Amino acid sequence: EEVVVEIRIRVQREEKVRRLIKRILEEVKRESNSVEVHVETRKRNGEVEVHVRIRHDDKETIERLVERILREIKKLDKNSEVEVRTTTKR
Repeated sequence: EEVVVEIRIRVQREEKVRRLIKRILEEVKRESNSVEVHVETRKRNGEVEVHVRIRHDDKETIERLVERILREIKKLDKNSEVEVRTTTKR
């Protein structure tokens, strides 16, 4: 069964969105080329939300990639608000 992870990142200022998306896509590239990733930016009332959806068959790969993404998010902005939603079939 496939694992789907959705990561929502609340960014303070829109100027930091480009580096954040670039860093996240770089970590996905370093993991494997079989990992499916989609990125979506949402702007409401001067605030930006970055939505990352990742699909993969191996839960070990998914959990390793998520933790590495969360560490890279924290290095770019210590006060980043992140919500992670993981969907699995059993």
